[PDB]
Amino acid sequence: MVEDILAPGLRVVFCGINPGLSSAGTGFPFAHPANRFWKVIYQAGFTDRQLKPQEAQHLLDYRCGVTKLVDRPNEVSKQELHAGGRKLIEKIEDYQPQALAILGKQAYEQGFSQRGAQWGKQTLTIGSTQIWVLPNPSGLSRVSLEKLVEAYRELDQALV
Amino acid sequence: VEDILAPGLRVVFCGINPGLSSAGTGFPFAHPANRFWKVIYQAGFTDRQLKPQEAQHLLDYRCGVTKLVANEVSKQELHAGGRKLIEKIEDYQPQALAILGKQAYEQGFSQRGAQWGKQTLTIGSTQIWVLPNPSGLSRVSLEKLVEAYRELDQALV
DNA sequence: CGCGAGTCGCG
DNA sequence: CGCGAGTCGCG
Repeated sequence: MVEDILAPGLRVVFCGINPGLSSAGTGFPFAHPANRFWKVIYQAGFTDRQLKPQEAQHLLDYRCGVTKLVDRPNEVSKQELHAGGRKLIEKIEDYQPQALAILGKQAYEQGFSQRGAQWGKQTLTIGSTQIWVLPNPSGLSRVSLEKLVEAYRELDQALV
Repeated sequence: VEDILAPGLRVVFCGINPGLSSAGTGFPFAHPANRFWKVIYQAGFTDRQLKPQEAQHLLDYRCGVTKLVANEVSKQELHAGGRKLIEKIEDYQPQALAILGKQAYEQGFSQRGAQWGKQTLTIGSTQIWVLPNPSGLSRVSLEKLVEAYRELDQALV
């Protein structure tokens, strides 16, 4: 499983769903060649160039962090979503960055026991950290690149 | 993920690179988003949609599974795989070999400008067919997939 | 990872 | 004018 990339004073902590898809089977988050995370954050303006999975630690230099809401074991059901939410919230309470972005609607709905959640900014918070639900970048996410960039861009803008 | 081969097979489905969880359980086409099982059922090679765990059962339908080869590949690697592959097909020499990928066949078999469908090249008596990969990452629509496999199934009568 | 694309750059 | 190119971007 991939290691967290967290610290204090972060502007955003990007939270992935499952601990992997090989976008973790290299030790680097979002390493599967078909994952648009890196491209999206560059284009959304969180970074100045498209980092490479190998350069994941460099995210800190942009005051960005990466984590996942599940940590052990294809499927991925409520069982593990709520449990992960718990460990997750603790981490966010620890480093409490400006915003947490969950890369998945239904995953946030589950992991955080919310329902009928809509894309974007949530009202719920973890201490002062804001909670944002953004569409996952995976190549298996039928979301178009444009909708993706537009969604992340908004978060980036909002944090000014 | 281990081969599922034997003699007298009608078709040996050849995947490309079981990297995207397809072999993440030891089973073939194991990722929940892969349409292999659904496509072969709907194309008529089997009578029900098998589950990855039931892969060995393919033999009961005179079908076999194999592959060409830490997330992507190399030209050397594909030609190399073609070689080991052809040997296997020469061994069990089934009725037809279906390569699940255009560019993969073009490479692994050093062909170029290949079009979908039946190829003229053969391995002994085995026919060679290039069909669109079923992965959930393959932008091919389910219908085009079913129609493509169906043709192979029909042709083998 | 596998797919489409062949219009575009060149002598 | 005809020819060759398929790597490149995308979900």
